[PDB]
Amino acid sequence: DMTLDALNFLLGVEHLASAFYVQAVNNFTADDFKAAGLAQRDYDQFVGVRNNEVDHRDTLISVIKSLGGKPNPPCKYTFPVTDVASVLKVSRTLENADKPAYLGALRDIKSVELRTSVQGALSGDSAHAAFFAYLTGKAPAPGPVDGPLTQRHIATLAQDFIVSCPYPAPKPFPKLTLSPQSGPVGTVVATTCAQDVDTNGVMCAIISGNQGTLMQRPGATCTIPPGVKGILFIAWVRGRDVLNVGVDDSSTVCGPNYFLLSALGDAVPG
Amino acid sequence: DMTLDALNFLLGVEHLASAFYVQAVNNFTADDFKAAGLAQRDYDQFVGVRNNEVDHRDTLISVIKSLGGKPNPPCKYTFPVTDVASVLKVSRTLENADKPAYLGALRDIKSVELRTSVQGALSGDSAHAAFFAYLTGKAPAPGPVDGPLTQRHIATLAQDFIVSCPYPAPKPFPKLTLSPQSGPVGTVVATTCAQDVDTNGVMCAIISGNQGTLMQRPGATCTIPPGVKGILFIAWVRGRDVLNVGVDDSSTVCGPNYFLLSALGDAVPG
Ligand SMILES: [Mg+2]
Ligand SMILES: [Mg+2]
Ligand SMILES: [Zn+2]
Ligand SMILES: [Zn+2]
Repeated sequence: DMTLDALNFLLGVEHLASAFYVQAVNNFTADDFKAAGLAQRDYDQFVGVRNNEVDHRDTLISVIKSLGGKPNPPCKYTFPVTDVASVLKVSRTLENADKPAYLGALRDIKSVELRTSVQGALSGDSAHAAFFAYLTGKAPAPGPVDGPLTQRHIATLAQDFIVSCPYPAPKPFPKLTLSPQSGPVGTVVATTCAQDVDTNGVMCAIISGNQGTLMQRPGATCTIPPGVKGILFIAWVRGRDVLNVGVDDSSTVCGPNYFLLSALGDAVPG
Repeated sequence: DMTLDALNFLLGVEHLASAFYVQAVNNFTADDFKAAGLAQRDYDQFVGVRNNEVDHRDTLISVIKSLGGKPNPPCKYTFPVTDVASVLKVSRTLENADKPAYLGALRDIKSVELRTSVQGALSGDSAHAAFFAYLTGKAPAPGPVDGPLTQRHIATLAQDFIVSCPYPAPKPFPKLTLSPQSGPVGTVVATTCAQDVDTNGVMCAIISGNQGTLMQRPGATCTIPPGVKGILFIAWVRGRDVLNVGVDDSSTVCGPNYFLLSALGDAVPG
């Protein structure tokens, strides 16, 4: 049923993340982290993230089996890892994307006890995201409310890390490149779609956790509007038949991709 | 109904926290934080926490009104604030307690859209907790899964900050003092109840997010068992008629209080 499908979707998310962290711990040591300016405790927490994500994955496998389901296996991955900076970038990207993934999946999970367990893992990924934000100079808590995205939206965020999957996984939309990918309200973002999408009738969809989706004609640019807070997900949608894009992808034509809106807590002088 | 009651309970939690942060920002400046060894970005994030918690409170008020409810007003508070260290201690305490509060309340909230909003705020408080953990030398993500506590358990955690409430709020259990209040597996914790509770038949209840409640006869001491991860909540319960104490307080006789289990990511040399 939809509960099982939601859990298997989260297992796909956690297969990818756990695979990344397991491999990264094997390829990077505390000395590598210290050479990059980090502390022993930061490497230790990184190992803790690995351990926590192995648990998040293994818990989903167990629960799916207990419900009579068939747990998804891992896909084949590719991670753009060179130096410690790139490890932190991939980590931040994965953990930021966890929140909308879990929030979307929780809409479909039917029992109280199951929701409690899954919410309790979301809380953990949220703590991981705050850690990686802080280590990369971004506010660990850039806004009050994280919002959902759909399974296909999450596949779109993850697509550059997936070589192939041995089952029919949620299909991504074309990637939307954002330049720049961070900045304050009023930033004019140049948006480029990986596929030749006709922008006639397209709206920029700025998907926020606190204000929902804000939609505006592109300039192809999208402008960061006032009032939104937290991480933003920017997509192209065709028309406005869908007003709440975070819960309905039926008008999405490119993206979303993440945009790191400036916030109190970002690194600043002094 | 129970949804309204759960939201009003969370509004009590967020009245207390927002009141603390609003007052603390008025009494402490970035220069105070810098004199304590912190950075401008840490003060900025602290202001962001205030802003986020004002939003968490105000959102609950609005939602309760929209459901035809009567939002709880603030209680009268007392916060043990002297220096910056004490600000961070109170902050960490409040944010750590948010997670079980929201997780318990979510068991009672009936609609998909409401749960999405409330889960999205929990995600934010989880990020706040990770920030304050990191600033105080504790792992920002000490375990994989955060677990629930009941409304009365949350009142017990909060009781030292409440002078009075102008409505019948959830009643605390007697405070359980833990010495020490942090340490690794195997730590023997001396536990003292604020009221003269007879320990004949009492069990130590070690309430973990990953393994549930573990119960053992006291020594009055409780020993941290293997296998638990994350923040622990330690209570005295009478008998074992309740096995899952995080969702049923009907056997609780003292506590819980929090215990900061050592974890990868805690401050360590190098
Ligand atoms: Mg994660
Ligand atoms: Mg909070
Ligand atoms: Zn996870
Ligand atoms: Zn809050």
